[PDB]
Amino acid sequence: AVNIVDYSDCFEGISGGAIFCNTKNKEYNIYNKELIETRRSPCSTFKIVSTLIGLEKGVINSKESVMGYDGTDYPNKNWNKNLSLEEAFKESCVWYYKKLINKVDAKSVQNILDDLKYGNCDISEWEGDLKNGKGHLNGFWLESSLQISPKEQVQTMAKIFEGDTNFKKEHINILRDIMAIDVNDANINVYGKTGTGFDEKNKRVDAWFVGMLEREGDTYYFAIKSDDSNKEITGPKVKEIAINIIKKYYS
Repeated sequence: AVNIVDYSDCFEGISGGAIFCNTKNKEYNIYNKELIETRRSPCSTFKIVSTLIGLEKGVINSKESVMGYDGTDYPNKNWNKNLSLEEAFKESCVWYYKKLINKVDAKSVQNILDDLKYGNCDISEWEGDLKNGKGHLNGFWLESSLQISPKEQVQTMAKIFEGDTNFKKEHINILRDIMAIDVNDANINVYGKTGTGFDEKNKRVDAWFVGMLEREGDTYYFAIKSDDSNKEITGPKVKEIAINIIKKYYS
């Protein structure tokens, strides 16, 4: 079932959409249906799935796991260390996740994405958007071949966290741990991942916050997405919007 809602009062004039799905019923609450059905690059929200792939394949094993930092200099101080999975996820550290995924064969990734119904499941540009000049800081999930709609993101999150995929429960629990966020409200549990990209062809941001809300035995899977022309709109900004929606409409 689809219920059209209006969350514009939480978007602060930023263009976008939101979708929330409750496990109990079959209700999707949808703000901006056209946008919620449009596939876009997941950007760093793909780290939700790449973490699970790495765990399943044994590239990493726990929230402490490391990827063998080699000393390469980066502008973000927190990337210049042998950071753990938990830290790499929270920092959105591209080198860690590029190295992780490059230890996994493409057929294994293809089959996992197919089974998750992860959007277009298109990994045909493995090295990513090389025209941007960033070299190895690139991949199929970053403004490249792989695209997924906000609705598909919510459907994928629900399958993962309701225990309906092939991934091990222990691995799902690691993801829950590293996705947990502080929202200054002890009576809900919010989990998610930001994503920040720019679609150069259409001159619009791909700014995401995707995750899950737990409130008194109810669970909602959500995806908030901006497509604003304002290049200053980032994943963290959309996360603020998501929290305002949760506080106003999901309390």
